[PDB]
Amino acid sequence: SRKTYTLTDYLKNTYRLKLYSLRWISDHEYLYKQENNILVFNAEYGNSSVFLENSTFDEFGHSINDYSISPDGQFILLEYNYVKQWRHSYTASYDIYDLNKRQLITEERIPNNTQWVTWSPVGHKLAYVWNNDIYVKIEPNLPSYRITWTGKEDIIYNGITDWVYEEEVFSAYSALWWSPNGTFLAYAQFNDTEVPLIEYSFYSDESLQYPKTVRVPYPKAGAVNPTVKFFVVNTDSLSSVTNATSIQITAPASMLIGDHYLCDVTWATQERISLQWLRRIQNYSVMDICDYDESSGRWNCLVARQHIEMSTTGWVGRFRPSEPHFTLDGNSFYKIISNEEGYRHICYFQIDKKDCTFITKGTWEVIGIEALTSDYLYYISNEYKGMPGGRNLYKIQLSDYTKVTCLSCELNPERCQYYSVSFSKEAKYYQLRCSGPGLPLYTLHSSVNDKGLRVLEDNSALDKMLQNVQMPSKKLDFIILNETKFWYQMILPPHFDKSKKYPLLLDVYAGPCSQKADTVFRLNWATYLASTENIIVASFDGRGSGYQGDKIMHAINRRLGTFEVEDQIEAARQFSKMGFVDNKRIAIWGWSYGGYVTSMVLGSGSGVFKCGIAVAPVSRWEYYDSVYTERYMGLPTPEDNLDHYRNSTVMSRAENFKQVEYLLIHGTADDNVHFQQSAQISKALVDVGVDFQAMWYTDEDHGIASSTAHQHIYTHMSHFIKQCFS
Amino acid sequence: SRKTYTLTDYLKNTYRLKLYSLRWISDHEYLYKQENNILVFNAEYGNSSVFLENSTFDEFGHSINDYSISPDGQFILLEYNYVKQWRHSYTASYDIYDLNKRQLITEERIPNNTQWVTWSPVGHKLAYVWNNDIYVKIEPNLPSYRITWTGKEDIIYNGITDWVYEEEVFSAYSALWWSPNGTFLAYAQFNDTEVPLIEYSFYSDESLQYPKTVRVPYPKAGAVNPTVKFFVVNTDSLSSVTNATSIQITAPASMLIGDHYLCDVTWATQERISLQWLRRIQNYSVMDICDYDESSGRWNCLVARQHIEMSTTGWVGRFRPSEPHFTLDGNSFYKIISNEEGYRHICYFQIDKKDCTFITKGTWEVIGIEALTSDYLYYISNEYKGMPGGRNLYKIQLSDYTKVTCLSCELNPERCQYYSVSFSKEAKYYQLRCSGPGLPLYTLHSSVNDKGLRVLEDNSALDKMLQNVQMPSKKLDFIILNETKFWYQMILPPHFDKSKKYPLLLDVYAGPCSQKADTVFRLNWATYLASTENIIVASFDGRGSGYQGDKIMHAINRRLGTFEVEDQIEAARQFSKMGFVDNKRIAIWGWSYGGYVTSMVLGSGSGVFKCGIAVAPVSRWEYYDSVYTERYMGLPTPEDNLDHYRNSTVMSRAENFKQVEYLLIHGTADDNVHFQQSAQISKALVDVGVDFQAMWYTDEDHGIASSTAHQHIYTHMSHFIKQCFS
Ligand SMILES: CS(=O)(=O)c1cccc(-c2cc(N3CC[C@H](c4cc(F)c(F)cc4F)[C@@H](N)C3)ncn2)c1
Repeated sequence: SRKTYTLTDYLKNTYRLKLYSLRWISDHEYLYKQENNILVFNAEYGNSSVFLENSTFDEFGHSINDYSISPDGQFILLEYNYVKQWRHSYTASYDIYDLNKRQLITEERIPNNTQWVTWSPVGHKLAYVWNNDIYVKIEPNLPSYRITWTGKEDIIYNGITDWVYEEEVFSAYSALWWSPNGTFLAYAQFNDTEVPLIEYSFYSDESLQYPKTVRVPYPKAGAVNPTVKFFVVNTDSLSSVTNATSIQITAPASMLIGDHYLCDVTWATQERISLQWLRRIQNYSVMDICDYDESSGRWNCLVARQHIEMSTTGWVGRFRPSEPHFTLDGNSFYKIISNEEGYRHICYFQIDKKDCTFITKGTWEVIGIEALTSDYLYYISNEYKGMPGGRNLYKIQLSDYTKVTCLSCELNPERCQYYSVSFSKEAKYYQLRCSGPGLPLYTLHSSVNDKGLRVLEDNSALDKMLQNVQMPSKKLDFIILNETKFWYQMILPPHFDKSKKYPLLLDVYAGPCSQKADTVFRLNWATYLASTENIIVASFDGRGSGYQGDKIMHAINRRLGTFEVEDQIEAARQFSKMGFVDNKRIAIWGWSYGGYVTSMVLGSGSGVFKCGIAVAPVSRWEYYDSVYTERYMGLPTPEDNLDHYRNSTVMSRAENFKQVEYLLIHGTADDNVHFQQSAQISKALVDVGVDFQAMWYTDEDHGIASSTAHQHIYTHMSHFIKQCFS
Repeated sequence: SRKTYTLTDYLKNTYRLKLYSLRWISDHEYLYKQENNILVFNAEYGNSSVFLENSTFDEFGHSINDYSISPDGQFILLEYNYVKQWRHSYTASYDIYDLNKRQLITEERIPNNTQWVTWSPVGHKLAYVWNNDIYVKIEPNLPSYRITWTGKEDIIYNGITDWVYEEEVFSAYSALWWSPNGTFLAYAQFNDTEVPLIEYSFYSDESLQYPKTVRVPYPKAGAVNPTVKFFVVNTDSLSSVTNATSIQITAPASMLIGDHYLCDVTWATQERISLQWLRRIQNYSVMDICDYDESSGRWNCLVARQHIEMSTTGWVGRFRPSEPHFTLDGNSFYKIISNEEGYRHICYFQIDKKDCTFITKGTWEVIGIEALTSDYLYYISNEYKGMPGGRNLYKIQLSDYTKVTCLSCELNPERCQYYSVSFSKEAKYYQLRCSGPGLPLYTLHSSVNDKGLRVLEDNSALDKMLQNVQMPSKKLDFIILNETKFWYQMILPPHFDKSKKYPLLLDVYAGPCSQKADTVFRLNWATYLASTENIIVASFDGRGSGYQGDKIMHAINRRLGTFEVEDQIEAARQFSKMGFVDNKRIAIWGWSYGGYVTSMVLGSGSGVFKCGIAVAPVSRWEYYDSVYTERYMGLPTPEDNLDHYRNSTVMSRAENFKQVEYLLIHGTADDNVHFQQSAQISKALVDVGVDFQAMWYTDEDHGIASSTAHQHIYTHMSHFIKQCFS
């Protein structure tokens, strides 16, 4: 009949998904963006006077990438000149516009090439980082006070993360934290002095005669890590003549004995800062809780307020130890930690009592703690219907742990089983974001007794477009192995017919704590392959997968490249038994870690897979970075785990690629998984006389995300699959 | 019927071509190597007592890759620890073995990592370069005297060439020249101080954690060139206490006005050194003739001894100004230079008279002056049968220029049309090397009256094997354009049938002064394509091609990427009208410059070519080196030829690759045509949404010549072609 979801569609983005990106500026109001004008909305009723006219900056003289209003309500920060660096890092330019006097602030402006700017959480105080140094701006139109003086490009970082900390521990460039009322500014300092550099060519525009060598501090597994220091400064007692004292918090002694990280910093009260440290062996983590000493002017990290979080069967936390949530007085906190049963749940801690009390339990896990009031703790979890791929909002009554309510489960069960939530400032209102299996739906609620105020975005437009196009359907379900359920999804072509045999693509990640089998509604390349090309795209969450407890997640501890790949092969066989699957036509592909799994599967000699694609794969663990690799693999030394580092490379599997058709893709400017890794793969396959397909993407990093390269690659991959399959 | 010439054959070298590599040690004798033992032969009769036993060095303790006997006859130099650098450069270790006391000399030995070693042309004196400095060894058993003290790695070169001089001017690492009796050692010094570096990753064995950045001094078109100086030292008057005086020859004044090169040095007598220099605009070259002054102890380059060689229609000489050949007394010389008519012929010059006299003329060219006696000058030319693809040996009578004899033309016309020659020390005997169209044939002759002494290698073994296998035949011929003939060859399948339509591959180089249409017998990848796969591989020499005069060769002066690609397009079209050519199946491929012409041709939107392959192409001229690019293109400046530099890139033709199937291959460690060039091509084709195949070869340079990579690339290319063709 009518038209399908085509490749063009995915690349040219013809079927747009609507969102409702709001930002709460108080407990009663938010701003909704546009392409035109920031408007302000009243949560109770829905009325909305325009916040600031779209005309304000047509004759500003620059494209303005981003906006950011001070909490005072008195100023807008204006981001422009944005120059992307890593995943989160970038530089930019900045002007401050005073809402009151409808007037740009021109003197003492924030310098260009600024790495990071942040308001204080109450007033209009500014902290910005520039050339690796921290600067504070008490009033927007007044001068800046320098705070640190040791900023050195590529060497000493003040208030910002180095490459590895950005990627692997904080997930952010920022490494400064204001105190709740803005007296204190706490910051981290990282030292890359002795860290080796990864170096690679960047070619740029045709006009550049000589390729430039980019070089970045980057610790590969086992190499010299960056050192970290931590400080706090009073932003009220700085003068402009005395340079300014930063107070160092040190230790703790359980970390100073050897290599360590700082992995969490969370303010508690005006004068309590909580810090989490984690040993290089990411087995053992400590929480410190330090009060300010009015008297001495230094910070007391009182012994006996410290909290050990360890693991006997793996690493601490999902990717890092969880974040604590402090009650208003700051004398107790909730954080997610692993059960005695293996499951991640909420513990109630009293700041000077080591024995925490679990407030939630069960064979399911808590994803994140969303909000804390005086009577209710708010959280996302996968409890509903026993589906680890579902997400819902719950509240637990702080005075009776038996009384927990689902706030999202029932609003629309057929449409909505994957939720996320955004709360107003004292949590009197919340936006719920449903994201599947039906169309994304955005709605507004008031907390007083969880009354549904109104629908913010229903995507009815998209719904109207998508009824004249033959969409694929999705199936979530589980298969059993060794008395355990393992979840898996399948994207099914339209008019699916279980009496016909279909080609199957296995879409894999399989990295530690991953989940490819869930309820989110996704409009992507798989949608095209199923709808236009009649392929079954399938993903499977085997051992090492997350959100189902530690017996699963920790099965691959110290053993990457074993069960997770044994399980993906396992999945394939199982689907090929299902009757609707032509086993002469199973393929497999993955990006990143998924590339690694794919490669490792193709090299296994399973005989299951006719062909496969690996995009920007890891090829041996020693090439990837310290913080990530070590988390799961330990150190690549004889005394520790060198042996399995060695025994788990793609290269050693070279000879078995004779049995398969392989496509190896990689961007030359990958700062994350260096091209080196695909370079060693090809060298291996050349060395043992195996033919394969390749494609470098010049100057593209780990996302190969540019407009045209994104289109080129997907076009290229479609061609390879279609040929493997027709 | 029987077996064909298979791919495995070409790659595993199953049909071995026998050579006869001899080295003349005198006028009466030569050494023929083996895998066994160096024997000595007498040219007159052919008897041969073993020179030095094979067993002398089995218990040596190192693999011995090369040998070199002092002229004295008293020593052998033994090369080992060979470590390849660029095309000609390499390091090595060396031991000197005294023939007479049957004993290796072990004190004062030549240091390892030696960059170059050379005998004196008479005694047993040694000159060697180590750590960019020159050392002389009067006796092998005695200490070395240092000559230069300014050797700095990649900065100051003494007695050796930097990257660009090695590749583009000298075609050698060597930059010293002994005087004919060995009193004087002349040397060049190059200075790379302010030369930009090309930088790239080399990955090495899998064990290496971080990729190393190789970085080489490399002038791209328009960049800062290396400066050169010239010196001469007397090796009889060095003491061991006074450090040793090198006398510098400078100028000429017509060169010092700007950038220049040194491009030839040839000794004339014991006390005359001839030098050729060439302006950076390679339009205008000067020869200096400098005599040693007994009195002052310096060198007079007396003007009115200098000889200008220029070009009004292009560049000086083929790739460089030709080498002069001095008569015994040193008061006259012969060199090849371009006609009034445009053609390359021999001029007789009297060292202090400007007006040289042509001793040969005609619509053919002289290739190289082979030898000069008192009554005879010997040379190779393509005069026989008007065939620019033929080579033959001629002698011209010095006393009557009308009397010139062909010595090679007639020995076997059917089999032999491509000759080269090696002469004994006073030219009393010559070995002729016939190399096609029949099988390579090696014979010995005596000069006295050019009598054929005997056949040294007929390759009858190879002939016997090759009569069991369906080989392809080859056709040489010409087409006419613009009232000019232009030669072309075709490798034709066995059992060729003009009533059948075959797929055609066009094998292209087409670079300045190239010749792909010739008489040489080649056993390579085209042989397989024609034999096994029934493909016509054809090559064509259009404009810009050499050995046919300057009308042709200089047609692409200041205009690379024009006529040479228009002419390959033109040959294809003409071939496709020939009747036996399926024009739904014409392909094209090239390496280096040929990769560039290939890409340029595919981008042209000709509509002739279904598909193509480019190996390691140039992509825009500003990316390739100064000496070569500028020779043909001038300087990439607004005042000069920037406009056509820009107007002639592959990238700008990106859009047109939508119409073809493209395969782009490049080695990541190409020091010659930097990867950068293919990286910019792929970027352009991604930018405009054009699909193509690629393959990088990690750590392979311009030859992609290592055993495994060679095999992999040709296999990969046969797959692409087979597919484009069935
Ligand atoms: C006759 S001589 O005195 O020994 C003698 C003296 C000087 C030079 C040369 C000579 C050089 C070359 N080349 C071959 C073409 C090479 C080339 C061209 C190109 F377009 C590329 F992209 C890459 C590449 F390697 C060129 N770099 C050297 N060929 C022949 N002769 C020879």
